[PDB]
Amino acid sequence: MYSVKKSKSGYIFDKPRERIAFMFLKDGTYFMYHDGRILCYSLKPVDVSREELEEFERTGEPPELIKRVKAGKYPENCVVKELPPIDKGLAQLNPNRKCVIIFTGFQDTVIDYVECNGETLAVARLIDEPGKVCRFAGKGNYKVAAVKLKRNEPCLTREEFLKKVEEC
Repeated sequence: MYSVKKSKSGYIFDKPRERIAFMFLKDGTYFMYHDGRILCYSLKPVDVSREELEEFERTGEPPELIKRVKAGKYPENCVVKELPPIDKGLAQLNPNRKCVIIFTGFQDTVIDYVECNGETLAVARLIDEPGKVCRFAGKGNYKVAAVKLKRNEPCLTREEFLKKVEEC
């Protein structure tokens, strides 16, 4: 089943490598969807009602708009972006994957992440320019790698990250 977070900010429905979010932002409700391979989100607000979001919360069935997006039937005014492969250095650990986008202050970013030894190991990449990468290991949330990427803060080298991966 999806986990559900409901707040004044919106509704977020999560699985290890999938997220459906409906965010209450300037002038209405915006949606974002991603799985392991595709990200889709709206450039204009969409009409998805609180009742449909509550029915998703209760039944676990996504709203019809999301089922159409999953089937490749995209609404007007949306962006569709292909995601980079799962980070090869983490692939053996079955990592989680989330995307963060402009709705929450990020240039569109994909993060692969695991918990190991009481620490988060995460690799964040810009979706449009996947060579821009931040490798992170620390006590914070997976979003830390995306923040360091946003702020041009130095991250771990390939070699240091792989050594941290070796210990689990």
